[PDB]
Amino acid sequence: DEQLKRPLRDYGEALEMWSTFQTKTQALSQSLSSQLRLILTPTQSTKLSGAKKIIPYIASSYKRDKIWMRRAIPSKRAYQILLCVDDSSSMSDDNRSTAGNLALESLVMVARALTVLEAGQIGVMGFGTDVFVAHALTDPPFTSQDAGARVLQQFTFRQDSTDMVLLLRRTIDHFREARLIQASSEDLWQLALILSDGLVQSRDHARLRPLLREAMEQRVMVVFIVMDDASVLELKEARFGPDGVPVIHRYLDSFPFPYYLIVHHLEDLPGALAALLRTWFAEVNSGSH
Repeated sequence: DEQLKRPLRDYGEALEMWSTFQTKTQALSQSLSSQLRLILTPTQSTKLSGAKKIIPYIASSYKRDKIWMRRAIPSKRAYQILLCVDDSSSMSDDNRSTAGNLALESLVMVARALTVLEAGQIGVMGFGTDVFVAHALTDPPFTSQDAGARVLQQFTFRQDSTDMVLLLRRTIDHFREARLIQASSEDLWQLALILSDGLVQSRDHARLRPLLREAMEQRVMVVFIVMDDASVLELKEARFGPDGVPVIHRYLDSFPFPYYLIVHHLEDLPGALAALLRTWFAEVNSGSH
């Protein structure tokens, strides 16, 4: 907490960032939210049992189908997503890497998609040497521009190291805290989405294993998104829409084990987050297991 007295970004600047990223990602946020709504909607087909054709008059009103929808998505299941963003200087790289910005832009895309969807809670954590909650799961969803500015303010990408072990334990802790709350008024699905740049040497994989093992016993699912790009001003201009990758086939196949999605091109970052989220929502939702 004492290390947290870093200076924040200028509010006007963070406000303009949020607004710019929202405009740049709105198409993808809207598409993704319509895909997640479809995934959560009961859509199982009818089934055959046992063993002139009658042609009944089958009619309904579109009005009535919107009413069925208002009751259709069950509130017994909630989704909790912690989006964890590397707050170290490796993300800034003296403006050379540009990864920090693309990561915040992806955060905006996800936050807007979950808000429009009106299902799930979003939380945001930053991590480097310390770990801070930039936006708690119990905070109001990102409908207001102030709430978006305030999250982006907290990310300046100047911590000097990345301590993945600490991030994992706090993430586990925060999810445990969240499970206790719902035990006293509720099926709860929890996902940590961890974005960072650089390399992973397997010296890194191994020391994460006990915590990841602990997370799995607590049904927490963990996905690492690893950015490693080897220009900057047209990223500024870039507009994001659907890129044609609905799911991560390999992650679907490994569910619910921890997964590393390696993203070599930063303009794929928002696409890759969208695809991971669709995959996860599809998996936690299927009656499987």
